[PDB]
Amino acid sequence: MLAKDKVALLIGNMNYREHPKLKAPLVDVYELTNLLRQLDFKVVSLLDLTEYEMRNAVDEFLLLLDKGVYGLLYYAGHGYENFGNSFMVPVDAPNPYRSENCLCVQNILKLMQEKETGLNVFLLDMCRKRNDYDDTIPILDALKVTANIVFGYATCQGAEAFLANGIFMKFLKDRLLEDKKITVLLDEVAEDMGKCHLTKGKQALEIRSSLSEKRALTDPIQYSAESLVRNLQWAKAHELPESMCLKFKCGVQIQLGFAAEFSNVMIIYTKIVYKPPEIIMCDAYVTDFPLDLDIDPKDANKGTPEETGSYLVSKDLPKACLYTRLSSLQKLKEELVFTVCLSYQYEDTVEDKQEVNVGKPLIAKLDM
Amino acid sequence: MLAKDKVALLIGNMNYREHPKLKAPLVDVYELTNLLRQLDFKVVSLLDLTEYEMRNAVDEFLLLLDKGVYGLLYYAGHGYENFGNSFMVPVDAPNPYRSENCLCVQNILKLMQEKETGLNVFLLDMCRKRNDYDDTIPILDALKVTANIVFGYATCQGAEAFEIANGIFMKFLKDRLLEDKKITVLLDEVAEDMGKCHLTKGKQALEIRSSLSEKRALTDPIQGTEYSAESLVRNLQWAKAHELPESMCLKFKCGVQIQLGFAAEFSNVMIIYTKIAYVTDFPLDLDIDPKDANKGTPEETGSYLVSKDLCLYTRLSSLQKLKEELVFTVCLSYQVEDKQEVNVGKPLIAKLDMHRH
Ligand SMILES: FC(F)(F)c1nccc(N[C@H]2CC[C@@H](Nc3ccnc(C(F)(F)F)n3)CC2)n1
Repeated sequence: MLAKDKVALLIGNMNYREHPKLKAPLVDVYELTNLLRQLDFKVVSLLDLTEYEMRNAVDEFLLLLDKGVYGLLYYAGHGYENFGNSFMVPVDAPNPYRSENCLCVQNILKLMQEKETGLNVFLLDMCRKRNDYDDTIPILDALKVTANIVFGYATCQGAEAFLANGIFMKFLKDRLLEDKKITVLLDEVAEDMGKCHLTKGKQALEIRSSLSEKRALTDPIQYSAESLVRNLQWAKAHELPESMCLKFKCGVQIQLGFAAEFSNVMIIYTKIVYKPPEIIMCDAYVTDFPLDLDIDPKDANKGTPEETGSYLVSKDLPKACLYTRLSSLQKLKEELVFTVCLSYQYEDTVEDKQEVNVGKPLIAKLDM
Repeated sequence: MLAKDKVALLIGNMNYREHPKLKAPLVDVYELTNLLRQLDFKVVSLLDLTEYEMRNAVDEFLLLLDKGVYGLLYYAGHGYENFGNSFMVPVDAPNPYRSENCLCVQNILKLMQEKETGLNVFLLDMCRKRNDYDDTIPILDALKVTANIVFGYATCQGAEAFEIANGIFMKFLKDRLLEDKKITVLLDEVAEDMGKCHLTKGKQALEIRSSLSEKRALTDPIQGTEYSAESLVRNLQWAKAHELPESMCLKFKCGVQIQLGFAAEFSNVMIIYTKIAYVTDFPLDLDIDPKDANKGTPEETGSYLVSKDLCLYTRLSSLQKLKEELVFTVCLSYQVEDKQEVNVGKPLIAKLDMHRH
């Protein structure tokens, strides 16, 4: 079979303000992004989205899916299942949450079908228990027999989905690259989960499929004018700032470098590249970040990138630096302008600062 | 993989009292029964059941299940799907009907999991639209994670499972059911067959819902004899399920000799045939309309069976309502009128006394 394009939206919610925090979405969204990139998928990987951001990511994602396009949606975070319907809980959801606060996966499904997609895959890596607080039970004028929808739930209905992978991604990542029909592939991952001593009687993956064709994530991509609008927009979506050298008044030169962690998460690192022998104590640190980004000023300027909450370990980046993680690039509405500070001793410590403008990095370039 | 046993309950509802009548269940239940028998399944195939009869049949099927047993439910008839749950509408359901009139499939599955079954297959050949008269919101008891459940729906959710001869689902299922493939994989190839065929592509699509985590197939061999006070009950109940009356010869005072024969069509359906003479005075619970009895051909009784497979033929299709022994009269008119009463016990599913539940 042929695919017009292969596009994926991966959402990983961990830092909830009113609900317990999660760990697995960080490793699983990162690892799934890499495997999907290997399968020639254009992937958008988003961490910690509010209801507003989640709705805008799903809506803009639909305004990319076209006739014959293979679309994949992966969600990892707090979730619930009420009367057949699945809901994904945003990080800003109140306590308790109701369906108006969350996104119904069945609503996403029907809107994808109105784009005539060639394959719709939904991987829901979440708990499927009932939400006692949901007064409404939505009845959709459900279905359109497109015979191309595959759902892979991490667990069964009324059960739980338990720097390490979650149970679903642990088994899924070992086979995702195989050249088999996605239903056959998901069924083999279920057999793998079954063989695991840990899952027996607790977690089992459930597959709901109406796929009537041999369609796989390994299908080659077949070009249209409308495809070039999403191809150009996707090229602009992951541009990273170039590493810049900053020369200070005292002779100290600093390298300021950038790494992509997710489509909305960036690592900023500072390194002292030249130090005049006359200077003994020398520290460089970043401050004055846009308030939109809501960066914790203490989870900045860490000796290792793990301390910032990053997936990337010390040996994954240029080494012997100071790391700062900006995990909310979707909230940036202006240009990324901040201050680089230099403190140095030769009795009084000496300070000097330089302002740096690095434009709108990664998903911020997509003016939303 | 190995199975303790392979047990199937097939229900085909067509003669609805207050709803449109159906046609396909007769041919589809008959042919699915024969396929599952080739795979060594103990099959109980029943047609036209009331709410009371379907609950009784489900309790009789559940007594045939034990730990590691492959259980299969196939239903063809009127059905509906509300709030994630599938309901099977019995032939005596009123118009309109509610959940308390029907049998919920998930309730049956929950009972099968209490039996520690090794495989649970549900092949639901019915429409999946909402019943707008059922205001009932499921409780519901969150099912155990047994990782051995396979649903095979004839259509997608909110769509109709219209019929055209076999029904669409059984037509595609018949070509594949005998293969040594994992049931989820086998069902998935059937879905591809329906999508490949020109006159079904776009109009009807199979839906497969599955949590099976082991390579279990309807072709798996059955393990050796289990020696317990539970296997002795289960087998001595199955040995009485399909007993057919022995062919008898009746001699009359005028010298005439008539052969009385019997044939099984379903677990609750038996044809009676007389060769040189008409049969009458059947038990009232059987509801045998004399206008349908004593036909020159079995096709005139409404039987699946034709002249070639087997005189005067009488179709007894409600054997599950037989609460006492089957006593009837063989009348003989000649040129004047003589009669002889015949007792043939409780044939087929009648010997199981399902009314016990
Ligand atoms: F969530 C949020 F950050 F708040 C947010 N706010 C506003 C929009 C928005 N859009 C999301 C992320 C960007 C995506 N843009 C493209 C473009 C081309 N091809 C692809 C694909 F990779 F999917 F094929 N994606 C579309 C979905 N997200």
